[PDB]
Amino acid sequence: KKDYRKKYRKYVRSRFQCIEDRNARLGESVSLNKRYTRLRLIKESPIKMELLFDPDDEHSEPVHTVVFQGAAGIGKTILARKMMLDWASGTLYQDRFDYLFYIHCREVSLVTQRSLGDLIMSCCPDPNPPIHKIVRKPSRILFLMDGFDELQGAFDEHIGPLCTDWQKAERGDILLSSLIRKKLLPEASLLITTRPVALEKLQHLLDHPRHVEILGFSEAKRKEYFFKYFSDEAQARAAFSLIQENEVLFTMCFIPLVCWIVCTGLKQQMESGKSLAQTSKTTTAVYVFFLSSLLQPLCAHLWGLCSLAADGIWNQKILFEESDLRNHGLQKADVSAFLRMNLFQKEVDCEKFYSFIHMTFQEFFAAMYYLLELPSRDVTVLLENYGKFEKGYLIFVVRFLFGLVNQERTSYLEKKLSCKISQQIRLELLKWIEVKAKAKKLQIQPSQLELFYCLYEMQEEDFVQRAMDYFPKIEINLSTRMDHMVSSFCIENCHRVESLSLGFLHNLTSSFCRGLFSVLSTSQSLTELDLSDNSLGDPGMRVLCETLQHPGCNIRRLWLGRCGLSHECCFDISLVLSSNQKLVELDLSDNALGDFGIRLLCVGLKHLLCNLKKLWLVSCCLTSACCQDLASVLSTSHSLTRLYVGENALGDSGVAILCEKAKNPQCNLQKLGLVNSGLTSVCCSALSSVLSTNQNLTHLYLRGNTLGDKGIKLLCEGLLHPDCKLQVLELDNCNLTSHCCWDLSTLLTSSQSLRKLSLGNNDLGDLGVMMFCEVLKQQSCLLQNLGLSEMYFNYETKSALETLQEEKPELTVVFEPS
Ligand SMILES: Nc1ncnc2c1ncn2[C@@H]1O[C@H](COP(=O)(O)OP(=O)(O)OP(=O)(O)O)[C@@H](O)[C@H]1O
Ligand SMILES: CN1CCC[C@@H](Nc2nnc(-c3ccc(C(F)(F)F)cc3O)c3c2CCCC3)C1
Repeated sequence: KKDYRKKYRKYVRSRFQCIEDRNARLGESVSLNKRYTRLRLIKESPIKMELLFDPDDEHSEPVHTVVFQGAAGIGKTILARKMMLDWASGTLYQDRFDYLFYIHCREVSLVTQRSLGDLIMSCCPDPNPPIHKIVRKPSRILFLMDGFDELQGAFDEHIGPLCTDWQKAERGDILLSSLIRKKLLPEASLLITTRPVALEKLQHLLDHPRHVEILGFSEAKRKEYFFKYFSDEAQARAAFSLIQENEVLFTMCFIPLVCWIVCTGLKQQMESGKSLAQTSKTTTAVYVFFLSSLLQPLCAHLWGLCSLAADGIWNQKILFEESDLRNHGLQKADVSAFLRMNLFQKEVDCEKFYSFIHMTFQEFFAAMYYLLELPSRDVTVLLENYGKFEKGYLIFVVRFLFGLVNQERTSYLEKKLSCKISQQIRLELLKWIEVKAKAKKLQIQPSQLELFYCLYEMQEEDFVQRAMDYFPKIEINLSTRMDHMVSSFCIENCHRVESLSLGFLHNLTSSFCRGLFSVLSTSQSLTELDLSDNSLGDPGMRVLCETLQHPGCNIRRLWLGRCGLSHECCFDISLVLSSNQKLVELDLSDNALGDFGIRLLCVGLKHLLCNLKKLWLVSCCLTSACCQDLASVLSTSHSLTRLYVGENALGDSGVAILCEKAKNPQCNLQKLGLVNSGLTSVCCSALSSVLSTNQNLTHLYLRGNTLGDKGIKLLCEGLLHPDCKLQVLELDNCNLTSHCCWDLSTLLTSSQSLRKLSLGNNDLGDLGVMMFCEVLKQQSCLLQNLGLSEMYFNYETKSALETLQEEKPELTVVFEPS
C-alpha cells in the first residue's frame, strides 16, 4: 500500500532544519540551516559533496567508505547534517540511496549490548518500521557515523566475535567495528567523520577508505558570516572592521567555532551599549573573554561547573543526567542561566540529558579546575594520560592550561586561580616540554608542532625562549595559516636551533611563507636549511634567493631537492652564490635545471667570493652540451672540490671534456660522481689520464656505466700509475666479466693507495673471486669493502671468503652475499 520511504524522507526534512538542533540558543531561536556556509572538501584536489562514492580514474573500483577529517570547530557535523537535509529534499544522492541513517556517536555507548536497532531509533516516530523490507536491502543505504572520536570509553579495535546478522545483540563496541569493517550488512555505504588524531585507532578498521579533508572559511566567507549573523548591516560593518583590524584574531576566525564565539561576544556588547572591545590573540584569550562576559553578569558556581566538566573528562561522560548536575550543587538556578546564555544545552529532542555547547568548552573548564582556589587535582596524573584515546587525548585540556598559567592576568575568572598552584604547574609543564622535545621519536605524543601551539598560548618570552632550548632540530609540516603564525612565533624566539626542515603541504609558489623566511634570515644559530620534496616553485625560490642575501643569514648548507625548479631560478641562485660568502653546500638534485640552467649557474660558480665546495647536479636533465661550462668551473674554481653529475646524459663525448680540464694537476677536485651517465669503455682512457695526473682526486664512482673488461684495462693503466692517489673506486654493475679479474687482481696487490674496491652486481665469476682471495693475502693495501655483493657463489667459494675474513682481520668486512 503506502510506501515508507516518503514518510522517512519527510521526517528527515522536518528534523534536520537547524545548525544546533538544540535549545539554549539565546532565547531558543531557530538558527536555520539556510545560514550554512559551504566548506571546501579536499581529497587527500577539490571535490563535491556528491560523487564521493563514485569509482575513480583507474580500475573503476567503487567506494564504500568515505572518511572526513578536520580540526575541532571546523564543522564536520554540520556538513553531515546538511547532507541529511539535501538528500531528504531530493537534491543530493536522490537516485542511488533509498535511506540515510544518521548515527550520533556521542549518544552511542560502548558498554551496553544491542542489536542493529539503530535502524529503528533513527527512524520516524513509528516504533515498528519495515526493517525486514526495503530497509534491509544493502547497497541502497548509507550510514553516517558522525563523531567517531567522540565515542566515550575505551575502544578495542581487535576482537573475535565480529557479530554478523543484524538481528543479533552484542556489545556496542563490537557492533560499531562490525559496521566499519563491513562484516555487518556488506555493501552498505558508510561515511565517517573524525578528528585527525583519532585515526590512530580507526586506520585498522577502514582497510580501504577514501580520505577527504574539511577546510574552514576563506576571507570572503568570513565576511559573509558576519553579515548573515548581524541582521543590521551597520552593525555587521562595525563587527567586521573590529575583527579585520586584528590580524591574529582574523586568522583564528578561519575556524567557524571561533568566529561564532567572537560574534556572540560582540552581539552582547552591542545590546548592552558597550564599546565593542575585542583584544584576544590566543585561543585561551577568546574562550576566557566569552565566559567572562557570560558568567560575570554565574561565577558563584564556577567551582561546581569546573568539577562537573573535570569529572566528565576523567570518567568519560559527555551527556549529564539531572542527578549528575544536582550532585555538584548545580540545580534549579544556574543551570537555567547557562541555558539562557547558550553555554549549556538541554538536548530537548526527545531526551533529558544535558551537555556543553562544545567539547572545547568542557575541556576548557576541566583545565581551569586544576588551577582553582574530584578524581585527582594532580597535573602529573593529567599529563601522563595525554597520549590516550581513553581520556579523549586531552589536547585542549593541556593546551588551555598553558594559556591559563600566566602572570599577565586580569579580573573576571582569571583572578580566581591560585598563584602558588600556577607556579607549581608552570614548572611541571616546562619539564613536560623538555622530555617530549628531547624524545624526538615516532609516537602520538606532541610531534614538534603541538608543542609550538602550547608555547604560542603561553605568551611569555621568559618561558618560551627557555622551552625552545630543547629544540636543536626543528622538523615541521605546515598546511594552514595558523600553522605559520604559531611556528613563526616559536622559531623566532629560539637561539639554539641548528637545523630546520619545512614540509610545506597543500596550503607554496606564493608569498604565504614570506613571513617565515624573513624570520629565518635573522637567525644566528641556523646552519642547515632543508626545503626538499615540496612545491617550492620558481616564485618561491626567488623569495628565498632574496632572503639568503641578508648579511646576517648564516646559512651554510642548503638542500633544494625535488622542488620542481626550472632554469629561470638559476638566475637568482647565481646572484646568491656571487654575494653569499657563507654558503658551502648546495643540492640541486632532481630539479629541471637543463643545460641552459647550468650555463647561468656557472656564472656564479666562477665568480670571486663564491665559496661553494660541494655541488649536486644529479638527475637535472643535462646533456653533453653543458660539459663545456662545468669543465670551466672545475678549472677556474679553486673552492669546488666535490661534484656529482650522475644520472644525466653526459655520455662519452661529454665526460671527455670534464676530464680534459680535471686532468690539470692544479684542479682541486677530490670527489667525482660520474655514476649513471651512460659512459662506455671508449672514455676510460680519459678517466685514466685524470687518475694519473690529478693527485687530488680520491673518490671515483662509476656504478651504472657500461665499461666491460676493456674499460677496466684502461682504468688499470691509470690506476697502477705510481702517482695515483685514488682511495675509493666503486664499480657496481658495469657489465664486467671474469676476463677483467687479472687486471683487478693486479690492482689489489700493486696499488699502494687504493683502500676500497666495491665490485658490485656483475658476472665477476667464482674463479675470479678465488683468484682475489689468494692474492689479497700478499700484503694487500685494501682495508675496506671489497664488494662482491649482489652475486652468488658456490659452497667452496663462500667458504674461502669466510676463511679470508678470519685469516686476515685487517680487512674490515668481505661482505659475502649470504
Ligand atoms: N559551515 C558553517 N556555516 C555556518 N555556521 C557554521 C558552519 N560550521 C560550523 N558553524 C558554526 O560552528 C558552531 C558549532 O560548530 P560544530 O558544532 O559543527 O563544532 P563540531 O566540532 O564540528 O561538532 P562536534 O563536536 O560533533 O565535532 C555552530 O554554532 C555555528 O555557529
Ligand atoms: C596536535 N596538533 C598537531 C599539529 C597540528 C594541530 N592542528 C590544529 N589544531 N587545533 C586547531 C584548533 C581548532 C579549534 C580551536 C578553537 F579553540 F578555537 F576552537 C583551536 C585550534 O587550535 C587547528 C589545527 C589545524 C587547523 C586550524 C585549527 C594539532
